[PDB]
Amino acid sequence: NVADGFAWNYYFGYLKLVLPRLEAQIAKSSEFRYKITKKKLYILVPKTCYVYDNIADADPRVTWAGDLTPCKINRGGIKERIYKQAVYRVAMTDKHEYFFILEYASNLMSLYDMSLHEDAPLSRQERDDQVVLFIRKLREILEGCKECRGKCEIVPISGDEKSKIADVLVAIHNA
Amino acid sequence: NVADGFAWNYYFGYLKLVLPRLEAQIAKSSEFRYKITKKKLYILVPKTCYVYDNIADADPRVTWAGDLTPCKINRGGIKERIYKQAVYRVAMTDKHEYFFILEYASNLMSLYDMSLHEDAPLSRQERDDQVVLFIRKLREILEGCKECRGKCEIVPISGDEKSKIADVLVAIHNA
Ligand SMILES: Nc1nc2c(ncn2[C@@H]2O[C@@H]3COP(=O)(O)O[C@H]4[C@@H](O)[C@H](n5cnc6c(N)ncnc65)O[C@@H]4COP(=O)(O)O[C@H]3[C@H]2O)c(=O)[nH]1
Repeated sequence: NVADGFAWNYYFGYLKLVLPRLEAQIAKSSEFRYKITKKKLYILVPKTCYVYDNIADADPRVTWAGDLTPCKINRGGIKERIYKQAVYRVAMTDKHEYFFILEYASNLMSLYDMSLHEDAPLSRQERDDQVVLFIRKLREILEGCKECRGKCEIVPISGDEKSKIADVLVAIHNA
Repeated sequence: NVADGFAWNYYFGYLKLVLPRLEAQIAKSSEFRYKITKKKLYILVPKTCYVYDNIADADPRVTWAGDLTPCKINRGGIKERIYKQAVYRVAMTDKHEYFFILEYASNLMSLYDMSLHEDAPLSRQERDDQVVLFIRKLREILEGCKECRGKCEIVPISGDEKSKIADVLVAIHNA
């Protein structure tokens, strides 16, 4: 399944690079080192494959707050390729605010684009199926990785949970 | 074929973002705005799927010279994700000196790591087959894209051609 390649590539090409470094990148963040309590990356996976470039456009309670210190890695001929995470602020009631290291699995944007291309390499139904398999395979990879296990949460978001991202994140935080 | 996903993803997730911006990013570069004469990106594809992080380790004539002006693009929740190309100096026996925007198709590193993993979802022999299909599919995709067609070159490199990277680049430049 094409989902298998996307899951393995998100692991080897991103999570395996950034997750073993995650606590150190947080410790270097003067703004966020003490505002992020659980040192974990939250990865949104939309079942619809609808990735939002600004997560506040999906749920306005989830607003971009800042960058973590970027990783700089020599990779594929690029000296000091920049790997950058985002911190989002979540406020559900007026009583508590939360700061999450948060992003979409952005390679899924290519699955969306594939299903729209003129030659139709992927139907919309096939795309939905592959997102399900992507979640399953990525979780299986992470569960077997000693360097990455426990440092990230895969968060599937259904189409009718678009405006509920804040609720889901705060619930998981309070597990 | 898993190679189809890698080809579509390298196109939609990278080339379609950076190639329309490449001319402006070359023009903004203080070091290379005049040294890069043809405004295009050369993509190395190793048939072995073995990517060198320093291309000079394969062909000593091809040395890292600097960064191009990086693109900043909001992407999947990341504000101003950084997309950076690399410029390589190529020095031949004629004493002629060239500067190329050059990189590996870096998602192929994941395909290599897949073939080596304890739970390898593909064999080393299937990896070879998949790199061939990646080249073919990426060519077909780029074939049909007006904004990207003239702005990049796919450069397959076999194991016994590692030390001939400079020859191929300079030959294509003089096509
Ligand atoms: N939040 C975040 N995610 C990243 C970053 N870099 C990669 N990722 C994610 O891992 C996927 C695979 O990365 P790859 O490096 O192994 O292949 C990359 C790589 O081959 C190329 N590419 C993307 N950004 C690049 C860049 N800045 N430089 C060189 N190549 C780049 O496009 C491919 C797919 O990009 P993508 O955004 O769709 O998917 C990424 C992306 O979801 C990053 O810096 N920040």
